[PDB]
Amino acid sequence: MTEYKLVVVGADGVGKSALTIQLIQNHFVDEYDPTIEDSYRKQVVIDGETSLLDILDTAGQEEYSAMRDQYMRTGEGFLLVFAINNTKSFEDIHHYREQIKRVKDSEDVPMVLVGNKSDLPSRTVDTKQAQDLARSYGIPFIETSAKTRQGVDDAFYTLVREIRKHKEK
Ligand SMILES: C#Cc1c(F)ccc2cc(O)cc(-c3ncc4c(N5C[C@H]6CC[C@@H](C5)N6)nc(OC[C@@]56CCCN5C[C@H](F)C6)nc4c3F)c12
Ligand SMILES: Nc1nc2c(ncn2[C@@H]2O[C@H](COP(=O)(O)OP(=O)(O)CP(=O)(O)O)[C@@H](O)[C@H]2O)c(=O)[nH]1
Ligand SMILES: [Mg+2]
Repeated sequence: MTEYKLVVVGADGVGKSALTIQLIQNHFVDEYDPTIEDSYRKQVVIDGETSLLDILDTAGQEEYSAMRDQYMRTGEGFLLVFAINNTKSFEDIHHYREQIKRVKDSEDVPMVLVGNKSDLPSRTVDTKQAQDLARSYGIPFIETSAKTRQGVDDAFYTLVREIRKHKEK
C-alpha cells in the first residue's frame, strides 16, 4: 500500500494538533497538550488511490540537532500552518520554509500554506496577503478551521497531490 510522509509545521498555538486530530478522528476539542510531538496515521482514498498518511504533528522546543534534521528530511510534504488571527505566526512561515529547503536540499519541496482558525472574527492576516505569499512560493493556499472542519481534508489531500506532482518529475 502507498504511503505518504506528511509533516505539519508552524508557530505555537496555530492549530497543528487540532488539524491532525480532525483528519484522523473527525472531531475538535477545546484543549490539546501543547507539548506532544508524535506521528499518527490515517488510511484514506484520494482520487481513487488508497494510501496511508503518516502525519508528524510537530511541537516542543526550538532546537536544531542533527537528529532532528534527519527526521525532518524524511518528510515528503509539509503543511505550513499559520493562524489568521496571529500575524507573527504568518511572519514565521518564511523561517519554516527555509528550514525545510535546508534539510531537503531542494528548492522544490511539496508544501501547502494553511491559514487556520478561519472561523474566528478577529482576523489580522488578509486572505490576499496569504494568497500572494503562496503564489510567490509556487504552492497552494488553503483556508481551514479545525473547529468546524472547513478545509481540513482539502489541505491534507492537496498536499498529497503536490507530492504526486513532485514524484512525476
Ligand atoms: C518546525 C520545523 C523544522 C522544519 F520544518 C524543517 C526542518 C527542521 C530542522 C530542524 O533541526 C528543526 C526544525 C524546527 N523545530 C522546532 C522549531 C520551533 N519550535 C518552537 C515552538 C514553535 C513550534 C514548535 C517547535 N514549538 N520553532 C521554530 O521557530 C520559532 C521562531 C520563533 C522564535 C525564533 N524562531 C525562529 C523564527 F523566528 C520562528 N522553528 C523550529 C524548527 F525550525 C525544523
Ligand atoms: N477557533 C479555533 N480554535 C482553534 C482552531 N485550531 C485550534 N484551535 C484552538 O487553538 C489552540 C491551539 O490548538 P492546538 O491544536 O493545540 O495548536 P498547536 O499548533 O498544536 C499548539 P503546539 O505548537 O504547542 O503544539 C487551542 O485552544 C485549540 O482548540 C481553529 O481552527 N479554530
Ligand atoms: Mg500541538
